[PDB]
Amino acid sequence: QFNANILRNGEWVESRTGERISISAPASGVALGSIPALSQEEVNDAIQGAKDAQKIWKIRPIHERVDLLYAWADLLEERKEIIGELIMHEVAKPKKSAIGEVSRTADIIRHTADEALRLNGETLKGDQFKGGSSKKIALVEREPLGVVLAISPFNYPVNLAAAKIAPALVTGNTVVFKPATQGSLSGIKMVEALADAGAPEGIIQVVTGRGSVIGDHLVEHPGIDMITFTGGTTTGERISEKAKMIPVVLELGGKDPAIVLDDADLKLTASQIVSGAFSYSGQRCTAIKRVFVQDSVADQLVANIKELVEQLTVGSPEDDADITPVIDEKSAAFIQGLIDDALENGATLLSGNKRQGNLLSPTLLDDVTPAMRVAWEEPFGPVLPIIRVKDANEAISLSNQSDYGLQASIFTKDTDRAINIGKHLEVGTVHINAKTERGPDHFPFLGVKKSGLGVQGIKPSLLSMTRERVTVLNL
Amino acid sequence: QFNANILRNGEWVESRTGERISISAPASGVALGSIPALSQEEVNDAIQGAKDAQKIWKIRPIHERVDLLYAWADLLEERKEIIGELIMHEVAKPKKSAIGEVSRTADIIRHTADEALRLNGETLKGDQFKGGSSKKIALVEREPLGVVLAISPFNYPVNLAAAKIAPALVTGNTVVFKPATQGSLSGIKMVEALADAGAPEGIIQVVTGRGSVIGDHLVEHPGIDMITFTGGTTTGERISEKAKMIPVVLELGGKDPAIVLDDADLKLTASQIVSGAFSYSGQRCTAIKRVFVQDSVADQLVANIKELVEQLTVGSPEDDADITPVIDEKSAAFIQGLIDDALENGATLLSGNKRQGNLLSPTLLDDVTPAMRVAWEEPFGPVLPIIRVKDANEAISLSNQSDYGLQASIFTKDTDRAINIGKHLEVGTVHINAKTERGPDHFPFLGVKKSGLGVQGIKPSLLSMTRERVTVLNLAENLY
Amino acid sequence: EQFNANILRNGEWVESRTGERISISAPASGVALGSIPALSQEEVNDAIQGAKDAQKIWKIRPIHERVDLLYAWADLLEERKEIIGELIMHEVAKPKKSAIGEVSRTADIIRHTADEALRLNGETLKGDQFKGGSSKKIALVEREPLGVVLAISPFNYPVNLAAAKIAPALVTGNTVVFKPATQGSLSGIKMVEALADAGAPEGIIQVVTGRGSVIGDHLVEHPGIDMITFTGGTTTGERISEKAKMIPVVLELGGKDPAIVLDDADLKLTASQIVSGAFSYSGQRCTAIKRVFVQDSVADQLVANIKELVEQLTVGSPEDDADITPVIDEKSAAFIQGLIDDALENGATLLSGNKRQGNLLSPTLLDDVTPAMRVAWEEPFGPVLPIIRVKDANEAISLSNQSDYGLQASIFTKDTDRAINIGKHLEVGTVHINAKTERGPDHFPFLGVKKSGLGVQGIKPSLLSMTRERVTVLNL
Amino acid sequence: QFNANILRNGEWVESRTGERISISAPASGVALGSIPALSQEEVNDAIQGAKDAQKIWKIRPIHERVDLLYAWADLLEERKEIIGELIMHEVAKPKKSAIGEVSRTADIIRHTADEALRLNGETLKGDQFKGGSSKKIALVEREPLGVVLAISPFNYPVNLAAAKIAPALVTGNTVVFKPATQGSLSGIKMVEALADAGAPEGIIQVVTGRGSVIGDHLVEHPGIDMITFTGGTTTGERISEKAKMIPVVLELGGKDPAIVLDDADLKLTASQIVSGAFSYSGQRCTAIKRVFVQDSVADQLVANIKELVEQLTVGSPEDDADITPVIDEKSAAFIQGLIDDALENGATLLSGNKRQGNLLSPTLLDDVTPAMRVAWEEPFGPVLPIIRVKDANEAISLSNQSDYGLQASIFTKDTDRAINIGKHLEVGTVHINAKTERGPDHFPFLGVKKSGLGVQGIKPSLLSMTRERVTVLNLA
Repeated sequence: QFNANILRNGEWVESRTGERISISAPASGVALGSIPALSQEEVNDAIQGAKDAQKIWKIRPIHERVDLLYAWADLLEERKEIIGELIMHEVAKPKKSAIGEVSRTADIIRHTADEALRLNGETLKGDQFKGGSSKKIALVEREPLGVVLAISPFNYPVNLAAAKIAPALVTGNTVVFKPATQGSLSGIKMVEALADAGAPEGIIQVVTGRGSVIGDHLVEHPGIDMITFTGGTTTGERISEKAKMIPVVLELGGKDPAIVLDDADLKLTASQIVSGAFSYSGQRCTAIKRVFVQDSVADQLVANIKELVEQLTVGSPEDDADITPVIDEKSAAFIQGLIDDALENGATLLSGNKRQGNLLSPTLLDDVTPAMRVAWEEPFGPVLPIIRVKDANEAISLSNQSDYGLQASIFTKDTDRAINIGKHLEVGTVHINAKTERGPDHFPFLGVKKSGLGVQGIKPSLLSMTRERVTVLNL
Repeated sequence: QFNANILRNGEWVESRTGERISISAPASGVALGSIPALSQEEVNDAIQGAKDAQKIWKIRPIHERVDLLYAWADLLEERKEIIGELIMHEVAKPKKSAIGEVSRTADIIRHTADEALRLNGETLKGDQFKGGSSKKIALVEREPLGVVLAISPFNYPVNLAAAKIAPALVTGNTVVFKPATQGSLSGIKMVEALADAGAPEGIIQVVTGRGSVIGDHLVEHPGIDMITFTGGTTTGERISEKAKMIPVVLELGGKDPAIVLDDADLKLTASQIVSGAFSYSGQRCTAIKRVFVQDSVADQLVANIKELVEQLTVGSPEDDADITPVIDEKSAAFIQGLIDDALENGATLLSGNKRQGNLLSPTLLDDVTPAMRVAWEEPFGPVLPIIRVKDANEAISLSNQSDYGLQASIFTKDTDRAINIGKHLEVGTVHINAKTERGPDHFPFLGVKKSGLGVQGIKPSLLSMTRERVTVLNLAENLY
Repeated sequence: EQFNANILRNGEWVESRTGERISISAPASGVALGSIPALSQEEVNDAIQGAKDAQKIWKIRPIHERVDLLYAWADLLEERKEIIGELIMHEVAKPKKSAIGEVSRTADIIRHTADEALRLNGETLKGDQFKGGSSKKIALVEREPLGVVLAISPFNYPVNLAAAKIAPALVTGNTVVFKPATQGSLSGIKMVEALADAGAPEGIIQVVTGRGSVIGDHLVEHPGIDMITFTGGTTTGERISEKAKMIPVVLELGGKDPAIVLDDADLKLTASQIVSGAFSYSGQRCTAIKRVFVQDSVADQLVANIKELVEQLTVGSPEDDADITPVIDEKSAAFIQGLIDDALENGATLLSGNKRQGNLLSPTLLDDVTPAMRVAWEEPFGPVLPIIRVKDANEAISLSNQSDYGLQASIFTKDTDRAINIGKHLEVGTVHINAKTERGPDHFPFLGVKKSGLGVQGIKPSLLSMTRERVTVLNL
Repeated sequence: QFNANILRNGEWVESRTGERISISAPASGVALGSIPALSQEEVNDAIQGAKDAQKIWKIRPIHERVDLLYAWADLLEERKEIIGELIMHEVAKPKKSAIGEVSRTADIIRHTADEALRLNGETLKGDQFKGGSSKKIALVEREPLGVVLAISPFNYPVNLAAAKIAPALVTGNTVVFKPATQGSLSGIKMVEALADAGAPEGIIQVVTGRGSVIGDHLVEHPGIDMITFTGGTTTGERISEKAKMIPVVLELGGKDPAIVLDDADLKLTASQIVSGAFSYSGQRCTAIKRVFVQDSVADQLVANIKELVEQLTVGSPEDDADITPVIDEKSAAFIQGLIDDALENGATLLSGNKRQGNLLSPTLLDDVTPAMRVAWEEPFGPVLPIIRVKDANEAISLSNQSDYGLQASIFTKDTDRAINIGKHLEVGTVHINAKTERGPDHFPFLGVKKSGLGVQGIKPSLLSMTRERVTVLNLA
């Protein structure tokens, strides 16, 4: 198997404490390896090292740092098959979108380097403001914050790790990197390649273990200058609460509404709804989790959707199944408990209320109501609920009633109204006539309300991991 | 003389609690007037009244929003006499400087407005990124965050209040506004204008009360979408820790250093320091608070500075004096304790240690050590410590040893070295051959470490009051 | 009362040295409105030099001072919108409220121009951003005025298209030699009377007058000129580009904007917009709907709608705000007729108009117009609107792009995604979806391709055309 | 040996005229190869072929365009050993620096493509200007100009070709390309890789022939939508005079001044000046070509300069000598004329005025005056004058009196002072304590006055080969 070490100041080490955590494959239950469970003291060592490595790192010329991201991305790509195999086993992701995770990461890395390389400064004259003297000029550059705490979830163990690391590193920051436990092995092998690519000692520090044990020690630590975090809303809110006096970026849970209207292409609506709701078996923060369909077209759409839900494969990740088993029992019983509240309240089961351990069949539900839990709570599994609506006004109200606000879809041939409906939605991104999604990666990515704080995507990521530095000359 | 009311939902009202708070002048102690003290009922009412008004405000044409700002600024200019003078009685700020405060704010508002109109969107095609879609276009725009809590200090009652309010309203947030209790009667009048200019009902809510009593409910209230604060560093800490899941902008204290080399113009350098440290009796966040002078010129710099300080006038704001009374007797006492510790630890008194009540003679202190408290602690009073240093490297070290990092000044004829030093300083803004200042307001403004959180200025305040709003379309590919 | 105008040079209000003048009349009345000096080749020379000498002292002025000049020039304009207003009404035969409306628009343009220059910012770049580059090098990129700007405006908007070129020139630190149209010099001068009184320094703004045919080529070829901005006919614009040398030339010329009308279009709006767009200021506008392409399917009820609205347009005098007022002159009217008379003879359907009493042409609608007819291509600059019936959008695009012009276009259809896609195939500056064509709002970039123009306009793009990159490289 | 065919519509052809032009290696006067002298009609086919192809090419998704540039650069890199050799023999460019030219070309192309990938549009809203409707929205993208005419010189037969071609194509223009006759073989090979990269038919056309013969027709052809030119000032002015209604960008000659002041670090200065002046034996548009030195430190600078100068290697391009034979005999004689004029007027010869055919020694000249031709005329050869200057004002004034305004250098310890001296200088780019140069290639590059028109550099090229396309949507 894979009994892994962690990177601190350029060497691969274990816990001094000698203790590990076991990592199995969620689909088969089979042993993949282990990771060190690090103490708070080993977390102090990581943080202090990175701090000291940053002072040398910020000084490196900008092209030196981008050359590193480049060398790292090249390495990730030729390891796509292998890092790919690992991811799919570790977190049960279908083989192809798991190999495709590594490629995409490499792409995010280079594009991130490229965009760093053209952050320019700006000059301002004093007198561009009334009063302001004719003879002073402000030179405004961009400065790294210090040490970045980057915490990533299970569902994109490489992509969500690198998308935080890379904009932090290329802008002169150093990183302390905490992968989700399920996902650590893939995080580590990603960092393996960053160091074979010649990364300097201490610039990237990996901390592993008991996210419930070391979690706060990381988030509250004085050596941490900024935090990037992608995960659940609960853990998201605790970080926000327990970090202080530092920039903090959060991308959290979603309950992305799909508003389907009178005059939608129902074939395309159906294809896009399914594809968005059932990708990686519902286990995505950005995904359709809610459909609000006008009554007149409801039956048509619901049959259109049911037909595609029946098409979907369900089985092994090594097979490229559409539906694969969810992450653990915690999750699988939570999903099942959501279908439960729905059924015993009037919901019509249109398809697959089946459960084979962690393998949960693609569940489609009709006649869902405000009264039901599945209407509001992020399941993180392969269950989709359909709500029947009188008009767009009802669809917007129920959209905005969610505490979530990541992305929304509008399906309508009437493009003008679709844009004006979107303005009324309280989310980061609206998608007209298409499924919600984080990519392509150069597009800003954000949620609001309880879905997040801060803005990601290539260039917003770089912008948030730096601050303005001003030198005012007096000619 | 001024028993102010507060604006809730378009109406100038009192508290249902019946209770007021008297505000007397620090220059003497004569009573200027009073301010409502609101309960957790009237605050939640304001937040509700602000949250609901923003649904209509946010859908207004942006051009209508800016006009309210133009109309509000003009009204303030008309009233620079009556309102500028309220400031000088309230926070005891020199008359000319006070009227000048009201002047700068209108400019700030109009320039804020002007920038709002140039807030363009951006478009992105999907295949601008590897494997992305040629037939997708993101319409990226800005969107208001919602209800902004604007908290401001006694420092700049009007200036620093409207500096938060104007960018917030123009981008289509509504505002719940908490002035400093002292400085409230000043901010209130400032608002009277915004309401006179025609402000829609509820877009600007004015809350008033003891701050130590009602401030934590405000900070943690789930109806607030964004906090912007300028005040004491202690209270900043509170806010950052008690808020969560919202943007938070804090502007906090400073121990701004001046570094003076051998190859420096000792007249200009001296003049900049006395201008920047002793302005409004040093009761500014951005102010030269400690000088690191090379000892080869220490004798010469200290002399230059001793002279100009002696030329500063001591008295009442009505009389436009250079040195005015500090805010209250608490502050007065804390400053004296900073002098006494320095002097007990072997510092040199160069100019007036004297004080008359809350009026405190400007104090020059030489041969100050890292051992003395005044070398580190922000006095917020008319005291200036000179610390003799051997070179630039030792001056950086100590400068950087502070928990503060707002602004700095490096004085030298050699400009290449000053840029090279500046890069090594953990501050937001470096001033070559000039004092530190927040102005001009279109310059980015930020402190690092314990000095602040986030960025400001005209443009950067606007961005901080907003978020990306992306719309992604399909494009047709073939008709032909 | 007769306004006997003088022109301003080097801070002084002067006459011609020869004393000779050009009389200027009301086109809608016949009455003399005043006159203008007529200047020698050598008075042109005294203006230009006196502007080169001024510019060296004006570029040094801090930006806020230049901005405060624009702001005070705008204020007086607004304050004078009634007198300047009424004058334009007379001098170019334009409705009263759109005369005043021109002045207000102008004072808004100036003010938005002033605040936009106030926001031009420098850039810094490090050497190693490009591969191989040095990390020690830092470029400070700024913007330097070009020097002396020749601003030439037409009779269309004698104030607005004059200032659209002056205000962005002056505020960035250029000086201006301003050549207005003869018909319109009076108003153009009352505009500069206003810049005079705001406190403009000597030599900053030089007015030159005289017939373009006389003094024009001298002005255009003059080595003292650093940049030209021109608004007028396609003929003159072409000539200017041919004669100008070694300098940025920005031109906005004629247009034959199509309105493309697909079958699924809302037809009461489409007609409403086309009528407002074709017949405003009686068609004498570079940006105007000058030809309609409509699918056969809906061709009949559209043309019926258009015809209804044409018959409600008031015709006559500028003082009573007639929708249609008399064209610019008889030569102007005779060109229009020859275009109508060609269409009539070549087989076209007259639906309305062809009435006239001298200068005052009634609104004219032409159905069944073909590519065989001149009026399908040639800019009439008059109150006539041809309609060309078409099988589908592919033929409309084709026929749109066959024209020499490419200023603006309008696409009327309920299918927005398609209208965008169709627009991308139109060789024009700006495509308007479900709306008429127009130059503004003024912050929108405004330009023609092909024979419609060269270089970009609109508030900001104007600002950039009248400056150039200045670059200081430091070795840290 | 290299009998080049040219590229039309994806086929490799000789001329229909049947005529050819012999190209000889300037180091040895031996035959290298030949090129076709096209007719006016072959130039017309070329223009038409690219006009057609543009309509399909402008349509391609941005990423596809970008992708071709990349494949082209990887092939040029792969090919740097053979193209560099060909540049070396065609233009007598020191071996390594010719290869380096190809490496510089690949870097410029890749970066260009990357910059093109980052061109984003902007949305403007109606009421962003006073009066504007709240309910409409302008989408503003960049649209290609059409067919670009790219004219390149001899001394960067690839880098200065590609710097034009690369951003033309990527933003969706097509290119008609006139390389210098001397250097036409390098270009053809540069283009061979582009075709090998899979450039669709007609997006890149190569026209070879006498600029004296085919140049005028080409520059005046209405199929041409833009011209970009690097060469002499005399051709540049001719081009600008003759072209019309299209954008034109010129990079012309220069006489780059080095100002050396009292506090100058004279070691660094000497170094910077000899490196900047004598690269490619002075056969560069940007290069220090005159020195204004304060007479207080003059004798010392010239000594330092002399040591380095007498230390430059003189010989064949194959041997990587610093000083290589100049381009042709015409050149060698125009240079001889300038030395003679200076000596025959008093100047001090401090280092060689010695020849072997076109192989000239680096000549240094002291005691140069504003009366010698070499004070002013661009030598385009290994000759450097030094002028004794009282103070900075003399330095400034003497700099500006020149017709050229490309770049300048300021040497002094006082960096504030070097900035304000920079301000008062009428040039494109001022370099503090460093030589003049075009690079790094993302930096804005421009001449003013007789030195240029418009702007180059990576991103500014992209902007100069496109224009705004507006689409106004209506959400009400």
